[PDB]
Amino acid sequence: HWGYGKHNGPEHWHKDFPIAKGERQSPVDIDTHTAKYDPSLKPLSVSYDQATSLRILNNGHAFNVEFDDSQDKAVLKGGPLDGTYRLIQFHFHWGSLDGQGSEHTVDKKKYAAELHLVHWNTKYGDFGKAVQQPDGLAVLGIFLKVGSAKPGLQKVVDVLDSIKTKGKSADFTNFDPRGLLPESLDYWTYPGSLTTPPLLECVTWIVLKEPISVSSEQVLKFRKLNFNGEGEPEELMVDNWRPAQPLKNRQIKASFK
Ligand SMILES: [Zn+2]
Repeated sequence: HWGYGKHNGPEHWHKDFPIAKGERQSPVDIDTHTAKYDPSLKPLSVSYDQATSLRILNNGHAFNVEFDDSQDKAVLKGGPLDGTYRLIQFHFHWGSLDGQGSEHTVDKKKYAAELHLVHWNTKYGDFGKAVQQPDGLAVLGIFLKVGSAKPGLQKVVDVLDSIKTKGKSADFTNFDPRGLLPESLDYWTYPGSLTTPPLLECVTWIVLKEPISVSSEQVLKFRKLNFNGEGEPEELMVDNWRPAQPLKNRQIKASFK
């Protein structure tokens, strides 16, 4: 099945998911001189105070933190969105070395990792129907550079040991996603897709201009995870990012001058 190896990585994905070569694929590079400020954009509203995290899981590709979405407890609205989107899970993409790991880039600059908070449009009722609509999902992407440690990331780092291999999960309650945001909520936005198969075109991306910093010690622990299952030959979970795709007919908008 797909993955990030030589034989089943991103340049093979199109054979099983032809949308890989579609018109609205992600990630892309953000060319800051071709992006345009849009005064019509509103400030993002992140309301995560009643978030209820439930579990963390290694899915062989990656680790996801899952949240209860059976109600409007942790939502995103405003920004370029119409309506309310509920938080369902977050996960990261990272590299084997600090000079790579992000999926988006800025002026071709790569960051060490990138966090994706995934949300779906509650007009559609459940996540499964959201992924059949052009405005079904919203993903908030945050870059990570290596520097100072991020206190709010430490509880995640500390449970990784227990979901080392594919299929392992651990109870992960009362984690507050607010500890992962940067100081500013200025952003870029563009219509795209999920970045792992099935690659569905259902996403309004909101990529925050300010990165968060993590320590070298924190990122190191993500690289000790495994793509394989328990009792199989060890393959470290590193470089699980997809290379930038063609912008094609799309415009990137910025919320800031
Ligand atoms: Zn992602």
